[PDB]
Amino acid sequence: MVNVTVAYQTSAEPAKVAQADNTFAKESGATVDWRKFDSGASIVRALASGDVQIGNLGSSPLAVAASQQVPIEVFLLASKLGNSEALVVKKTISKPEDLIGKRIAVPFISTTHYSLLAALKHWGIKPGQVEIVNLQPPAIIAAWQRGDIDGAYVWAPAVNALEKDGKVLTDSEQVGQWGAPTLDVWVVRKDFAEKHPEVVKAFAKSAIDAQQPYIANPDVWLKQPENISKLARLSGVPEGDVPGLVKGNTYLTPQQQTAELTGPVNKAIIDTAQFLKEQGKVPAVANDYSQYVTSRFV
Repeated sequence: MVNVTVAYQTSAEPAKVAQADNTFAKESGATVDWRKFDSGASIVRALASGDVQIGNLGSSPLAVAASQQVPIEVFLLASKLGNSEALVVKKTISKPEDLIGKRIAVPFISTTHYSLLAALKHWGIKPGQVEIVNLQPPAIIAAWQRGDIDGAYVWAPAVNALEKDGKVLTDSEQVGQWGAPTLDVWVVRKDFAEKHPEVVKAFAKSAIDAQQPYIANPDVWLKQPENISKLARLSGVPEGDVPGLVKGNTYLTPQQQTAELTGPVNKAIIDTAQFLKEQGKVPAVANDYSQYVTSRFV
């Protein structure tokens, strides 16, 4: 009997159908404790302490973890992040320079913290000119409802809660085009990968398999009602928001997973770590992160 704790996050993406279906548990034979985390920083800490063995990390928490030499490896990609996450601001904030003096929330060292700093740099705004406050997404929603913040760079469900009365100022598809793309990945502790490699392979298989029908034909996948309801439930968004969220990322074929895990992801960590160091968020970085990536489970 194998027990495994999987840290998941509130993305509405096609592999959530496998989570809802319990496919990984059924195919691996393991007892799977799916634990929801509000953002990636707390997942890194749980990975490091051993409380979580498989976790969904954004590329920015990944880079932080790898620079701290946490013994984890990316073993597949969840998605390439696009306008599924966005900077949403009070409607009176109409142009980037209106952000100066305003109070903008992000979860600390998340992909949207990283994307905010990259967007500010692109706009020629020093980060200190904005009151960047660190809040978890549920607290961001509550702070927005009470008018205590002027905006936030967030993912689902907070991005959809805020956009209902706010304005999108930029998004992570644009920030990627500017030269600061972000990724969503799955990582595994070394000791778990050593003891239970077939369980790790089963996890990767269940996620990759679940995304392929969407990749093959997004519109056909999105009109299957059970695909939409499973994503709405696990992410916490209304069903009407799911299609735009799903189409706000791109996903990988098995061939693309192997290709990405053999070079591109390493380069992504190198570059993400470097920008985080320039923004003063990590003290030291490396010129190579090949220890933190593997294709052997796909």
